[PDB]
Amino acid sequence: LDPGLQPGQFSADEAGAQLFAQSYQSSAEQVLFQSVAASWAHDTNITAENARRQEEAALLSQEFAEAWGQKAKELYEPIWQQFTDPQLRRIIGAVRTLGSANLPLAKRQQYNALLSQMSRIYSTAKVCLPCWSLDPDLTNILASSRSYAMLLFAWEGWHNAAGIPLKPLYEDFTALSNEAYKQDGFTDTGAYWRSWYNSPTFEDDLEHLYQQLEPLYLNLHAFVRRALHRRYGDRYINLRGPIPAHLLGDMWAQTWSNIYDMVVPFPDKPNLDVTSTMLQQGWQATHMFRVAEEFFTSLELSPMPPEFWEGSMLEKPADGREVVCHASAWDFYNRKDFRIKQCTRVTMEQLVVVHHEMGHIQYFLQYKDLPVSLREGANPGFHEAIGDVLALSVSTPEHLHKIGLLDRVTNDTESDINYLLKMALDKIAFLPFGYLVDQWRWGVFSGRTPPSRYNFDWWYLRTKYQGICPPVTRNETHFDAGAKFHVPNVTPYIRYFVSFVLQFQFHEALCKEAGYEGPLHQCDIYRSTKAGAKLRKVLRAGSSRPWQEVLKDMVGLDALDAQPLLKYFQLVTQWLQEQNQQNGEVLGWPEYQWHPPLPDNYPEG
Ligand SMILES: *[C@@H]1O[C@H](CO[C@@H]2O[C@@H](C)[C@@H](O)[C@@H](O)[C@@H]2O)[C@@H](O[C@@H]2O[C@H](CO)[C@@H](O[C@@H]3O[C@H](CO)[C@@H](O)[C@H](O)[C@@H]3O)[C@H](O)[C@H]2NC(C)=O)[C@H](O)[C@H]1NC(C)=O
Ligand SMILES: C[C@H](CP(=O)(O)[C@H](Cc1ccccc1)NC(=O)[C@H](N)Cc1nnn[nH]1)C(=O)N[C@@H](C)C(N)=O
Ligand SMILES: *[C@@H]1O[C@H](CO[C@@H]2O[C@@H](C)[C@@H](O)[C@@H](O)[C@@H]2O)[C@@H](O)[C@H](O)[C@H]1NC(C)=O
Ligand SMILES: *[C@@H]1O[C@H](CO)[C@@H](O)[C@H](O)[C@H]1NC(C)=O
Ligand SMILES: [Cl-]
Ligand SMILES: [Zn+2]
Repeated sequence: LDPGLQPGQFSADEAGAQLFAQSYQSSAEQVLFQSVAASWAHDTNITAENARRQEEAALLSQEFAEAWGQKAKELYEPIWQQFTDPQLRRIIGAVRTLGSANLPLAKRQQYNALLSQMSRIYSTAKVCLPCWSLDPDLTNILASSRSYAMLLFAWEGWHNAAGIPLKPLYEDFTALSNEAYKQDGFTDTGAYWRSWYNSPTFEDDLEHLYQQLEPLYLNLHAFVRRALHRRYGDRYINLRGPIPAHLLGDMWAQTWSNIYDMVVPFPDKPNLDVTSTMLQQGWQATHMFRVAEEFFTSLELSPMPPEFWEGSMLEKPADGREVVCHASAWDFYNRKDFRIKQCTRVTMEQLVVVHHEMGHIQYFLQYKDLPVSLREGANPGFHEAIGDVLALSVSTPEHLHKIGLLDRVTNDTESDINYLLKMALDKIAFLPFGYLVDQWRWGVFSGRTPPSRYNFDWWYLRTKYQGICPPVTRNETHFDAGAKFHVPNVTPYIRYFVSFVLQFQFHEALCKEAGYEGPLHQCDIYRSTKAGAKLRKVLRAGSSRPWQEVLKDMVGLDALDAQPLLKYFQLVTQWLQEQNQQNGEVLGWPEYQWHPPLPDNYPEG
């Protein structure tokens, strides 16, 4: 460690801790900057050399964390929890947790190489015709093909290509990760990940939310299954069984927006799939990001700085460059450089993703003057919810009209059902998936799911919660959890489930603050500077305060609450229930063992 980055000496008490923290933050930004930079260089240009540079940057970060980590424990270990300054306790508790820096050097090098290689496998995997990338090739197949056999080829090829080679590495990663966090006092890495919500009842609280939400999912599921049965027939769809996992428009069946075509209840009302209008009008990536930005500035939030426009990667490079295409928002921790890296495609769903990523950026801009340790969400679900809340307003038929994407205007019950059904295909269909991913990982980290049961337990949870089944046989050679980005990229998922509940709590409060007085699902906060100020207060707090109290200041309640989501969807919740009854549907999938047959031609599309 460079001498300037090393910790000096400090008194063993709170006034020393504060000087410690200032000295730390001074050196942290440089260490953060070089590792973010090196990750950026790699993820926008996947090369062995850039992987090497990133691993060295990560080793440097580990050196930094050990030095300051061990000094913090030398002076402050048995007194930091009684400090008067609550932000200083948060800062100190963070520095004192070493994580992977608890590993000896050799194992640090093993760990960093495992992360690099798992990331490279996921982001460079291809499906070859007897070759397609995940983004855009396989994604567009999953979204637009209605050929059972073709969808099957893409789904199987992707899961086999990404997952199978990842499994031995994921096993070794899990062991080293657990060894590292066990030395910070956590029983396993999952306990560490859950501690970020600072709630002793986290898992029970989540289960209680899901119980309130599940009936909405079960009714959407049965309604969509019926539509699928009309198109693919009784041989490929079982009306009392799980839905084959490749038929819902998305590689993970986690959002069903792309089959809106087949389920739209009132096709004579305005056509809410405005993707074609975007293409007819010549929308490109940069337009999408400029339209998102202007929503933020309409609220008197900040525009994207010039460094964002000059540095960001907003389209997949066409110059023969391997990149990580999975969207991300980047804080370089120098208070100046903030970027998005998205392989943006011209679709309405991608326009919502653009807002989601820009919501991350806006957070970074508002708290860039906090101590680096407090530059994060009040919890990770907050950070994930910011852009989604704004996109809730953007998605309304009235707002789409304002921005030229929906010429025809209506305000009637059929049009509302259409719109709420389309929104539910994104927000309701996602809830079981957002909930199950880290149930799987928590069981792996705890050891209840050994490698011998990685896929058995994944599909147990996929069937239990999502009511889907794999369309070809799977065994423990397959590692289908590894075919989802966040798993090999070692980044948690429960934040998205929390965000999907939170974002409707946020939406209700912002709409009220803007003075909006109609149905919650027709609120558009565009140009509400009062709504903007209320959101800005949340953004500026970073993690300086407990998320339960930031929440109460914003929405008037100190807990996650499903009621705003339920209120938003109430009309289509009622309607789907009626429709399923009148069709004599079975809610659920009591033929839990059922899987579809293979196409007679298979393999062939
Ligand atoms: C789409 O239409 C709905 C429904 O409009 C209502 O029903 C129609 C059949 C007509 O009879 C309308 O004249 C009637 O208002 C609109 O929702 C409604 O919005 C108004 C405000 O614009 C609400 O009235 C307010 O009620 C609050 C109490 O909550 C009072 O404090 C206010 O002073 C004001 O009178 C009305 O409650 C609301 N209805 C429902 C069921 O929420 C909606 O605005 C419209 N959408 C668009 C985009 O134009
Ligand atoms: C599109 C979105 C990408 P994201 O912005 O959430 C992305 C996922 C990710 C995580 C680690 C490394 C690389 C990427 N997260 C980020 O870019 C940010 N670092 C989020 C952040 N949160 N606090 N500071 N930053 C996403 O993954 N959504 C879920 C629902 C999904 N598509 O499965
Ligand atoms: C696991 O599966 C491997 C892949 O074979 C393909 O998938 C299996 C599940 C069957 O559907 C088979 O018809 C496919 O060819 C097999 O090579 C392997 O032997 C299977 N068993 C084990 C223990 O790995
Ligand atoms: C990609 O990385 C290589 C080093 O691995 C570098 O020489 C090259 O300039 C990079 N390409 C771009 C477009 O940055
Ligand atoms: Cl999380
Ligand atoms: Zn995000």
